[PDB]
Formats: sequence, C-alpha cells, structure tokens
Amino acid sequence: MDIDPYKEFGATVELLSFLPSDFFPSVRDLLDTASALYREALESPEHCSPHHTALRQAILCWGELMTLATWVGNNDLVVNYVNTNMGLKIRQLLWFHISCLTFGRETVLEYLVSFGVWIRTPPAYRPPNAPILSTLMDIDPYKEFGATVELLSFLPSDFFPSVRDLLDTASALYREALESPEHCSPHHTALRQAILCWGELMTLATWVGNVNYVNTNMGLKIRQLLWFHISCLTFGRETVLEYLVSFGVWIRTPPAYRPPNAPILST
Amino acid sequence: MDIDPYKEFGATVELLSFLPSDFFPSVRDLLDTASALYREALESPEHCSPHHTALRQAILCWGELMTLATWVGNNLNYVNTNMGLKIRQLLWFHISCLTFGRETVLEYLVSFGVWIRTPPAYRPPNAPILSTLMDIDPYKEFGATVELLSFLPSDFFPSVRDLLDTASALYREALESPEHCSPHHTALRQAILCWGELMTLATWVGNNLDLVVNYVNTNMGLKIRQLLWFHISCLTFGRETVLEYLVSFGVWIRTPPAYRPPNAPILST
Amino acid sequence: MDIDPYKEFGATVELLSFLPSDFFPSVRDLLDTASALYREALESPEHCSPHHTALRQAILCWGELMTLATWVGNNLDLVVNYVNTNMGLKIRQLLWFHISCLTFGRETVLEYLVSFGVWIRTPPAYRPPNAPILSTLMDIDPYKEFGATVELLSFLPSDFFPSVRDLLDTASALYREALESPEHCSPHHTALRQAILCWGELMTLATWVGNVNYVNTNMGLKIRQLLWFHISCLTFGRETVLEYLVSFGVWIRTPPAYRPPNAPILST
Repeated sequence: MDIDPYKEFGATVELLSFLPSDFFPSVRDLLDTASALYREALESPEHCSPHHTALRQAILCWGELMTLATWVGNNDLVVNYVNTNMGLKIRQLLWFHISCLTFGRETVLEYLVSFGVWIRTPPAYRPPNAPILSTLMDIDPYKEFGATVELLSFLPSDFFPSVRDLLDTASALYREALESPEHCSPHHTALRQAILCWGELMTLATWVGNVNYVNTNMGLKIRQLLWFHISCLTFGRETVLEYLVSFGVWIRTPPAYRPPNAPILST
Repeated sequence: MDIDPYKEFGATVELLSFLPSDFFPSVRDLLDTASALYREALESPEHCSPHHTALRQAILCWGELMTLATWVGNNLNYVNTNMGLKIRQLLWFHISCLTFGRETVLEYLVSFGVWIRTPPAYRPPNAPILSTLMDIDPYKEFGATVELLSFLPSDFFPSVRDLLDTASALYREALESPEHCSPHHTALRQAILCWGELMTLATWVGNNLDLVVNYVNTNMGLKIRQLLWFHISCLTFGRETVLEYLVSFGVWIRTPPAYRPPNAPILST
Repeated sequence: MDIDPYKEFGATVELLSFLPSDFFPSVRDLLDTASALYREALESPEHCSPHHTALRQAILCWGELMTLATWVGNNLDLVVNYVNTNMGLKIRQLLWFHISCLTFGRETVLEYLVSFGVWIRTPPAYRPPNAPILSTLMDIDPYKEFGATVELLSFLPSDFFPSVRDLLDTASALYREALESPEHCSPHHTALRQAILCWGELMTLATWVGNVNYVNTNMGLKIRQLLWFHISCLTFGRETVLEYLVSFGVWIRTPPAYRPPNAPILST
C-alpha cells in the first residue's frame, strides 16, 4: 500500500518536488509559526479543517523522531542523517499545511505552479525576486476524536495487535479509501499520516543498525493510533468511545472481583 | 486538573483571598453556626440547594483532617495555618450564601474588599457588615448510606490513583466548568480537593517526622475510594443503576459459590 | 496577573516577534509621524477609536519614562543604552502598531505581520531582496476623552490615593476576566491595560537603576491617579466619579473651620 501524504488536498508528492530542498524553513522556524497563529485551534477539542488534523499528526511525528534521534545519541552523526532524509519530509508537511491554513487551499496550489515556472527558466531570463506567499505546544492526538491519551492508558500494553499486523488490517479493509483523492472521514485524514509516520520511522530504525527498544516506546504509541482509527471506522465512531469507558471500569477493578474475560469490541 | 471549589457559584479563589486572612471566623464559630440553622437541612435526604451539597462535604472533609491531626500528634499546629484558612473560607462563604443569598455575598466580597484598600480617612467609618434587616451522611441525599456502600467488600473499590485519572479522562472538561451540571458534579468537585489537601498534609508529616501513608490508606483512603467510585459510576451509568448494582453485587458475594452465577455482576453500557 | 497589550486588538505579543528588533523606526521618527497625521484627533476629547485610547497612553508612557532616564543621568550615559534595549524597543512596537493600525486599518496590519513572517522564515537564497512593506489602505491629556482633566484631579491630595500594590490588587481581584479577555468592553479597560503595563516598565527600570525612592512621589503618583480613576469609572460608573470630582473640589478649596471634617465619600 502506497499512500500519498497530500493527495486529498489536491497536490502530489512530485508536484511539491518543484520546490528545491533548501527552500523550506527550519523546523524551529516552522513550529513557532504554527504555534503563533494556530495554538487555540490546534489544542481545540474539535477538528476545524482537514489541514488541522493533518498538521496535528505532523507535529507529533516530529516529536517521536526527535525523541528517537537523541536516544541513539546516548547509546553526534545521527542528527546529520535525520535532517537530510526524513527531517526534510517533515519540513514539507509542516510548510504545506501551515500555508494551507493561512493562504487558502488553492493559493498555495497555485504557488507551486507559480514557483514551478520560476525555478525552471534559465537564470538569464529570471526575475531576481522569487515568488512568495503574498497578502491573503503539547497537543493531544485523540483530542478532536473525543478520547484522550489518558483514556488509552487504561488499555494494557499487550491489548493492541502488532504494528505489522495492524498495517495489514488497514491495507486489506481500507485500501482504495486511503489511496483516494478524497477524505471521506476525519479518520482517514488522521490514519494516512500514521502510516507514513511509522514508515518514515522504520527507515531510521533500519539505518541506525548500520537494541530494538522502539517496539515498546514508539511502536506502542503507533499501535494506539492504528488501533483507534481502524476501530473508529470498523465498529462505528462512538461505539469505541463507549467501549474504552467499559474497559476502564473492567481494568480498574482488582482481581477476584472482575469477570476473567475482558470485554470484547463488537457490533 | 485544577478544580476551583467556588467556580460554579460565580466566585474565584482569588476573590475570596481579596479579603484579609484574619477576617474569617474560627471553625468552631462557623460549624456551630451551620448546626444552629441548617442541622435540620444538612441532614435531610434532599439537596434543596447546591450550597448544601457543597457544605456537607466541607464539614466532612474537616472531620477527616481532625481525625488525622489527632493521629499524627498521638503517634509521632500546621493545619490551622495552611489547611485551616482554606476550610474557614468554605464554611463562611456557603453559610452566607444560604443566609443572605448568593448574589448579596458576591457583591459583599467586592464592596468590603475595596474598603480595606481605601485609606482610612476617605472611606466609610464602619466596615459594611452584611445583614438583611451534628453528624451528616454524604450519600443520604443521593439514596445510599454508608452502610450500603460498606455492604460491598472493602477491597472491591480500585486504587486512588486509578480513580482520579478516570475523572480526568471522562469529565475533566466538566468538573472545571463554571456551572454545576449535576449534584453529583458538585459533590465530586469537593472530593478531589478533599483528597488533595489530605495528601498535602501527608507529605508534610512525611518530611517532618512511612507509617502515615500506611495509616491514611487504611481508614481515610478507603473512605475516599467509596464516594470516588460512587460518584464516577453515577455520572457514567446513572444514579438509578448504581443503587441496584450495590444490591445485586452485595447479595452475590454473600451466596455460596455453588448456587451463585459463575461470574461476578459488573456494570456496563 | 499577566496582562497583554495587543491581545485585545487581535495580535499577540509573540506574533509581533515575527518582526526583528531592528525593524521598527525610532521613537523620534514615530512621534513625528503621529503628530503630523493625528494631532487634531489625539488631543481631541473624543473616543474616536480604541487605537487612539491605546496610543494616547503609549505616548505618555514614553513621556514619563524619558523623564526618569533624564533624571538618573544627573544623580548617580550608562542608562540610555539600557532604556533603548529593554524599554524603547518594547515601546517602539506599541507605537509602530497603533500608528500603522490607524493608518492602514487594523486587518491589514494583521495580514502584514503574517506576510513579514513568510519573508523572514525563508532562507536568504530564495527570499526577495525587497521587504514586503505596506503602503495601501505635542501634549496629551490622558483623561480628556473621559470627561475629566489633569487639573481636575490635582485637587485630590497626595495622601488620598492608595498605594500602587493596593491598587493593582484591586484590579486583578475585581477585573481580571475582563482585562485579560480579547474584547474591549469599555474605553476604560483599554486605558487600564496600558497603565498597568507602563507600571511594569517603570518598576523594571527602577530595579536596574538600583543595580530612587522618588518614583512613587513624582511618577508613581501619576500612576496612582490613573489607576484610581479607571477603577472607579468601572466600579461606580463614569458619570458618578466625574460628579464626585467637582464635589471634592468645593470641599478641598474651602479653608478649615468652614468645611465638614468628613470628606464626601464615593457611594452607589
């Protein structure tokens, strides 16, 4: 399954390769621009726009890569690797969705065409001023979906399936829905990023070998985002919101006072 | 979470500390004031006001501090300085809401609060005093008693850390609301703050002279886990369902194991 | 109480950190712009815009700070570089904002601070060499728009106003959800956010000068009058305190053994 991270928004990954690599601002310069304008709209308990759901998973995915990169620095050079291969990818996702929130949807799509002809022409007949976008923070990933990360701390560590076992569930059930140019739900917008957040993390975990604590620290965090959004699409949206409450009272009761089988999720 | 126990009444905790610290009466003058006027109403099985639900837990939380302060003095002064000022304000504000109205005391904290602030030559000569001229049960207004909650086993109720974060994962945006959504919410806002100042005293004696945290969890931590489990379940499953759960589960643990249903009764949606 | 000067008008403090420090024109070149375009409206007794109420107090905040900087130059050159780095730069923003919001409208500045954000975030090999500058659409009485004058409040004696800490605690206890809110709700709240923040800069400078107890009898008294007048305008209404000020005038002007010994207290 090959998921284009911005295909629902009108762009492609190769149309956005019109811009050079060293055109996007730094992640320090992108996260502060996000928090200066959209702070109460990013910490909001509802999804105002499909860029807002896409930007929330992009900020949190950089939080995982920075937690992973400084981990292997303890156990100097990996920061030079992460800022060239996948740190550039987060800079594309942060730049695109910030400039979609500010300067509309179609204006930044017309900007990639208007930059696509500026960089293309020879330097003799090029204007000196490149085209630029003219006149018009700890977030919770489940916050617009109703649950919190505290509510999913009641589920034990072995309740979730494997991450390879969970990509196969989404790739079989919802493949032509996740690889579509539409959204069709705010869950598919959030689910498409968690595929690539794990996909752009496993290439770092493959490169760092040339030990595997990732499957209890970062992978357990991605097995929650995969399970919550698959079950939000399969067994309804609010049925899983009331299932976690019913699992909350089961896991809180001590042994010899609860039924021995955990409550399953169905219908 | 940070819960303000005046927030649903229109007042804030910094509007109450607008006044001087020594203005509020003693706990003995305030507890016998509420017993002289509302002992026939605080012991009643109805709410009749959201101030009565807040006042029943404010008296009971002071009884929990005066069962721990007697224990830490006996098994080796601080309460009246820190915890005593916070309990004198809850008794003063809730009595004066029931006696003089809720809106008059809110315009009294503003008017008297600027009266100290003005210089003593350009202010009115006298302070503008306000005049329009006991054993209680925390479940009795809800339907249960202490006896029905003790009918269930003592180690049935979960840990205190397991119950605080359930409220923070289900009703954090409703416990910190400026509106009392239910009398279960008003009785629950006091219980988080009662355990908050109960544990705050326990860390101070832990640094002063751990036996005390083993003592609190026996007879005070168990008493907190009762109404923390009770008010969370009554918000989730309804008050008319938890009362049947205590009856259903209470008979189930008493019957012999060969003639009971094989799994314990549990509440769910 | 952490009050914010721009949060009422739409922007924030950190959103104005998009622009660098050395972008704003000097305090000399900004006051020459204000007096050239808005002098018949800044000195007018009307409430013409909430930018005018914030600009009337921002000039007099600098007019009181420069007095303190001139005063410490005698009774000890090392303070001018301080008052141009921490203050100065903090008041160059508040003067640049309300002049440019009066001139080009308020919503154009908020789309300009974003548009200078994208010009400053891009690497220098791809941004244009031209900045995205915007070009398309004297003494001030601080009480005159509200009804009173300075000399009407000189009749109240120096031992009549409470201290600044007693008058700032009255603010955060009575009006804190209305001062910190992003709405105006009155011309008094807008004039009260600046008087609190101007005291934040005076006590900051007075601390570093002592690293000076005349501040609360030459400049703190002007803050004690401004904080008293706007708290009383919200507590008792505006007409009542203006009617009380003429009733203190006929009291404090009569000699002793002809006036009642009790001052005419504010009521209602």
